[PDB]
Amino acid sequence: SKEEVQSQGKNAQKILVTPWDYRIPKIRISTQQAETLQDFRVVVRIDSWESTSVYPNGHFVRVLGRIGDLE
RNA sequence: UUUUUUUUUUUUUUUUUUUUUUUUUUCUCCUCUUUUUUUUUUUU
Repeated sequence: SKEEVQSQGKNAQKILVTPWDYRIPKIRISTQQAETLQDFRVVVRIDSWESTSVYPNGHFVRVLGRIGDLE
């Protein structure tokens, strides 16, 4: 959310993403569009679980629809 | 009743060349609560 992105900097490489089912951990991905996609669902995948992190790493895949409209 | 003389617009043209997007950082990060997980069935 915004008040916790304006504090990430403005070139915040690393970012944390919240999944949609409670069964899945949170994922560490690196993007540079976080301050203009705070009203959309997105999609990611997974390449490698690393042990120097408590979470698994990822990377963005494609955009999805908008939060609020049935589509 | 007033003669004679005092040059002018730099000369030159017939020289070879075998490279190539970019370029250089920013750390670790507490996801709150009825559950085992329901399940046949038929009309698309």
